[PDB]
Amino acid sequence: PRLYFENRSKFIQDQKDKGINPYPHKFERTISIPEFIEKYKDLGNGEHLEDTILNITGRIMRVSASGQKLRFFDLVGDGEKIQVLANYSFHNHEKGNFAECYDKIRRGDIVGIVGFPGKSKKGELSIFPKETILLSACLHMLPMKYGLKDTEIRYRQRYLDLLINESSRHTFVTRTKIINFLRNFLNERGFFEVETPMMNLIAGGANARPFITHHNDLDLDLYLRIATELPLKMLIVGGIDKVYEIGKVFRNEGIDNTHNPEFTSCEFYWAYADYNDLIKWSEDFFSQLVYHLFGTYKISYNKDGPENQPIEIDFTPPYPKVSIVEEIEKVTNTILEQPFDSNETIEKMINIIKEHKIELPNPPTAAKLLDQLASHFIENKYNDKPFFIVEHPQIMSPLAKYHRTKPGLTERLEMFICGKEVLNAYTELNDPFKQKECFQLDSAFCTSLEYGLPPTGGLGLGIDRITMFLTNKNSIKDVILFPTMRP
Amino acid sequence: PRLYFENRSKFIQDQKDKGINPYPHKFERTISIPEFIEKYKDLGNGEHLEDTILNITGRIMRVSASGQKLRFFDLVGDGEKIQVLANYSFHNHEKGNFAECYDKIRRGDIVGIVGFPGKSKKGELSIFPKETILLSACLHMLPMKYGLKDTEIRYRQRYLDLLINESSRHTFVTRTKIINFLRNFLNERGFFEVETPMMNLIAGGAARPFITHHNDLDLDLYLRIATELPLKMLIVGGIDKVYEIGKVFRNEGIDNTHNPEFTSCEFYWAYADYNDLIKWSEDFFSQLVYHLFGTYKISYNKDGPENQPIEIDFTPPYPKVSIVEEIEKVTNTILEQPFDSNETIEKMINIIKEHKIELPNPPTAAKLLDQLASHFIENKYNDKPFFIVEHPQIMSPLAKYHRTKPGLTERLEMFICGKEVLNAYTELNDPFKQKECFQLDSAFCTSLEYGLPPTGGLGLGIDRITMFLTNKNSIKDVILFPTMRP
Ligand SMILES: NCCCC[C@H](N)C(=O)NS(=O)(=O)OC[C@H]1O[C@@H](n2cnc3c(N)ncnc32)[C@H](O)[C@@H]1O
Ligand SMILES: NCCCC[C@H](N)C(=O)NS(=O)(=O)OC[C@H]1O[C@@H](n2cnc3c(N)ncnc32)[C@H](O)[C@@H]1O
Repeated sequence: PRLYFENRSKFIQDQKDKGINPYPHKFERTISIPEFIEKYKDLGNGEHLEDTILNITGRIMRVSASGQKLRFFDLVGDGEKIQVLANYSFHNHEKGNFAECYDKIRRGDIVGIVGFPGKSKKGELSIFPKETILLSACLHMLPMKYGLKDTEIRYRQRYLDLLINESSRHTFVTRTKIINFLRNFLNERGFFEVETPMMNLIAGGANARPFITHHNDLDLDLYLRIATELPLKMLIVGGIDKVYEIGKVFRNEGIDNTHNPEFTSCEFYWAYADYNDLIKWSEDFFSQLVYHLFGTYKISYNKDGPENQPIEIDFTPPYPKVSIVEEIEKVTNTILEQPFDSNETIEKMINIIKEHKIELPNPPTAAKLLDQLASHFIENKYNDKPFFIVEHPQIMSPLAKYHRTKPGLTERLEMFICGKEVLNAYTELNDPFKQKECFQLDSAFCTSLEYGLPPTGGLGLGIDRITMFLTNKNSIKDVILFPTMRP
Repeated sequence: PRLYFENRSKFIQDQKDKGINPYPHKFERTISIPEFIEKYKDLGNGEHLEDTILNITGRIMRVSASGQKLRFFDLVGDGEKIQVLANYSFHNHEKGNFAECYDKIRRGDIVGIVGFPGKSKKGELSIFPKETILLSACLHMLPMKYGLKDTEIRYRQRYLDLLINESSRHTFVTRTKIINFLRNFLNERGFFEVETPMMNLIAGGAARPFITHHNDLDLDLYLRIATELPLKMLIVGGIDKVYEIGKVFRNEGIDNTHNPEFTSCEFYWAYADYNDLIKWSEDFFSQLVYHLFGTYKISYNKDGPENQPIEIDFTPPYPKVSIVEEIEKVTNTILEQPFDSNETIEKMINIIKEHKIELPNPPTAAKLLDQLASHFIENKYNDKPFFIVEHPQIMSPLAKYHRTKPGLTERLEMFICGKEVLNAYTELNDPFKQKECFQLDSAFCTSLEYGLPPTGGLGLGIDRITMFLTNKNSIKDVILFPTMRP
């Protein structure tokens, strides 16, 4: 109970009162636990290297019952494990009673050890101490091997999740491996990474309620970025022809499984590229990244929870392209004539929505009805492959350049994986006269457009959702180390 | 005037009325201007390769036609330039009048060229067009180099600065190279990059905060002032070498080593102490400078490019100066502990008054000690970087107590020309000794109660390091879009 904490705390003072330092300043270890496993895993059973003295550190995770002369522990570090085998005959009795010194050790204690490497008779690789020193004590009782499935402890105290549940470490290692692979993928193709402001006087290139915060001395209100699209395109104007940013953005809406207040986005802008360049980019990149992580283009994913049978997602390129308006017009068996915000085709969409018992949009704007219609009739089209929804109407894509053969449409693409969007890209609108809100946009961006934005293609990736799919998670809370929670 | 803009706009609409697209969608180029220069730079003077046909794009930066059949242009991309030599005799009259088509071009227009490589008789590397298309017009007059030394246009329209001042490009390339070098340097050493949250409930981990309201939780959050706390929690969780490079926020005054957001890199290194962190700083700064410059000694105009430069040598080791001992030596006073006693407080206020230092208005001991070091120590060395070390425990509430000198901590701070670029220490890991767990929050404190190994942490100021390494004396010159008033 809380008695355990009280008792370990008082134990700590007792050691201080005997002039022992239960938190020493520095311990020079010679080798990591992984390095140890690598160098000594091929020893023979019962074999010892009793003249090779090592200093090693780790956390005690298992304490097995005292024999008269032998003590056994599990020691872990960097997500790996060796055994401690403390034998009375090898103990340097000059530095204290064997029994009392190893009786102090508790599960969760961090120790440093002076000893030699060797194996059990049974063959277990272990370090044989001569001396072990407490280095930092764990004052509470740690959960047991499978005792930590309570989500709240894993998110409000992720150090425990990282210590107990083997998988979580792999999940965040895989997250970093993905961001590394993305950085080096853009870097090898001549792209140039930059940092643009988190605070501005306007929210950027999407639609979302912002976070407001007050700069005091300047007595102004600033808004957290909802995207990076605008300053990065300005940098394209400045002749940084391949540019990207990997960092946080903020959107002040509701938490769910695919949506967190702050999330990690990566945007890139690519001068003289277009829609088709970006299609191939996405095919290239997801296929290579999956193959880089798994040795295959096929992975398995628990779309409907770990309680249910998973599905196979195949990242083999090319992926399918589905035209949003045409495909809605084909599934619904109706025809939507432009303008899409006609009174008549707005009412046609609203009748599709009422007839299929689909919820209707808070304001029934054409863009929001088309969005809802795609959400119900397309976005779960393919669940065994990523696919692209393409050629969105101009009324849904205020910064996408107009389609070069299909009037009213844009050269835009979104990629979906199990029906959740991971990717948003288009041929960038670069005619300042056609960006008709220059008469969530600001004059600095629009003015920059008048200096000549070359024909460019831009892409934005949801890093969190991609990580979810590649680490078999159903909630964004499992790929963010410190998800934000209600108290 | 603005008349130039109005006329360029009319020109655009007139091309559109004549069925010409002045913003085509896609131009498929064969080669970049850098690749062009690298590939044809050793052609002979006056030589041509008119049977190898290239597509290339760029920004037209010079438009000095001369002759009614020869037109000369400057073309830049990716920071490099070639000449465009448009000769009537190579023009494809089938795609439009030569003169008519080339009269349209203006300084700033982005264009695509179909042509062949060669050198002029003078030897100027050039693309020779058969066809030139407008891809995106520059509707404004571009300023020339002289025109852009106004600080405000460089900060308010950095695309201009990046187009006109080739200094600027180099600066920002250098900042990215610095961050690359740092990421690679940590990764090679076993370090694990993570992201920890930008908004927290606690004000921060190390100044006033930015407040903001989270709507879906009816809550107020604070932008992080440092990454120290969650990263130490990752050490508790067994990520024994961890780091983060991102923005932190400080709601304070704008001065040219101080911006509301700036880029920090903090790492935590389990089983390392103060000494490991000194050695790390020496290795990193020496190797980084050598990586960028092929030497350890750099020039830097501390007072601007108008005054004389000074030399900084980064060859290791750097000097270590112990703060209180040094203040005591210069002031010829003895500040004995506790440093917040009335007695020593008035010694320090007497020194401030006697030397006419401004007094820190909440005159705490920590503030005073800080003001004293800033006045007597912090610009001791300006020819070499140096460390101020062993700060009093009262200035360092998360630094582990000095293992031999009572009342001090195992902390270090590195200064270059008297501005601090990193702050590091042996970490305080005894929960009982962090005497607020009864700036900090309960989450961090409890996590200390689960066992923080002996650890050493370090924080770097990325912007300031870049300032010194790109010869700037203002932070706004190393930040692409510094915040200004409208
Ligand atoms: N120039 C073309 C588009 C540029 C990027 C543009 N700013 C944009 O599309 N942003 S976006 O639609 O928000 O897409 C960002 C991606 O990030 C992900 N995303 C978006 N909102 C969230 C939220 N709320 N949580 C998590 N992930 C999110 C998802 O993958 C999106 O496709
Ligand atoms: N456990 C060790 C401490 C970790 C780092 C500690 N959190 C810290 O010192 N944070 S910091 O004070 O913000 O310092 C980080 C560095 O950032 C730089 N810095 C600090 N404030 C600013 C401001 N405002 N602008 C620019 N650069 C700044 C300076 O180089 C500092 O040494």
